[PDB]
Amino acid sequence: NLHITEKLEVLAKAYSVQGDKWRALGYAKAINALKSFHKPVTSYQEACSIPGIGKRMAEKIIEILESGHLRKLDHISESVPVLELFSNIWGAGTKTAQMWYQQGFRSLEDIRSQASLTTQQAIGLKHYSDFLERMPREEATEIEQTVQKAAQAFNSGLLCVACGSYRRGKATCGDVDVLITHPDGRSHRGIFSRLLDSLRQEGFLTDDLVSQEENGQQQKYLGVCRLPGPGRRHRRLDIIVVPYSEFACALLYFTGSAHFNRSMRALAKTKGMSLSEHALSTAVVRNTHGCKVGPGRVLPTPTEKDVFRLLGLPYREPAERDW
DNA sequence: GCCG
DNA sequence: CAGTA
DNA sequence: CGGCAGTTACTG
Ligand SMILES: Cc1cn([C@H]2C[C@H](O)[C@@H](COP(=O)(O)OP(=O)(O)OP(=O)(O)O)O2)c(=O)[nH]c1=O
Ligand SMILES: [Mg+2]
Ligand code: NA
Ligand code: NA
Ligand code: NA
Repeated sequence: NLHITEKLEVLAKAYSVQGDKWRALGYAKAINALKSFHKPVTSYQEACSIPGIGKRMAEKIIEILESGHLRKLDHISESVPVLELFSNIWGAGTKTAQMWYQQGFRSLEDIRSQASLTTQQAIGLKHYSDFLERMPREEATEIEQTVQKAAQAFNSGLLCVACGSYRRGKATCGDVDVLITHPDGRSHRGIFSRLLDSLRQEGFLTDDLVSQEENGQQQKYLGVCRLPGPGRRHRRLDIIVVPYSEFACALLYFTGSAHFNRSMRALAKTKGMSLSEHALSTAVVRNTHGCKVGPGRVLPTPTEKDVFRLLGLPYREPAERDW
């Protein structure tokens, strides 16, 4: 509900690509609140009443109804669409997009022929369209299975779980998030080397984006893969290997959504605790600015439910975390 | 941008 | 580190 | 005034 959002969503992306992350966050929250309410908004007071919507935002919602158009939109820089185009290249963010624009680049052809690309950005440009597409969850299953098969091939005890949007039950997935760990709490160490080389053997992996294979403590692998046969597109792969003791927090984190994690972490903070993909801690010592000064104590969290419990929150199935 |  | 994830 | 997730994990 509420298509007075699609117009704010435009301003949100504009601010975001331009690097004004906080203002963009504000819009994201407001847009989210509107899309989450039960009835069409038709009153200034009805807008301010909504948490996440202030005078400024409501003031704009008023015009969206009293005018049917937002004057602010007719003043967005012409650079925005190009910044969005550029920042949609994997490995390039607002800073790079703005730099390229300042240098006169206006299209991907300009980037391809004149820009100095990092290894990651070159891969992103090579798969520009594929990286903007989502795959049916069915294909995500095959990819997760492909990774699990290669993993359990050298250690049948390894536990592999597809997380992210997949575990949240979404019909399509941006990429495939696979969490790998081992019940014995030690057999997870230094497996990337073997797993990745195995996946490379069968020609499954096509490009590596983030993979510190010289570090025996590598925690993640971000890359590209493709299943065999016709009609197959290059798909993004995200693999993390975590120690069993961090299984719950890691599973919770990797399942998301990102907004859900942020909300949960923000809550933990208001309660003198801290939550991360590594652990839930209590008695955390923070400064006047909120930065974690003291480590506090790690709380035992053998399951996701324990995390919710310790935070005094009712448990939520992955599908109920799709924020 | 919103909010404490 | 800044940038991007 | 000043936080808005994580003292998150790589890259160069
Ligand atoms: C991007 C991002 C992800 N995460 C966590 C929660 C996400 O579910 C998980 C994996 O990230 P993503 O794969 O980016 O998210 P997603 O799988 O939910 O959505 P998509 O289908 O587009 O891939 O990592 C964060 O905590 N913060 C972030 O900023
Ligand atoms: Mg994903
Ligand atoms: Na990008
Ligand atoms: Na590498
Ligand atoms: Na991912």
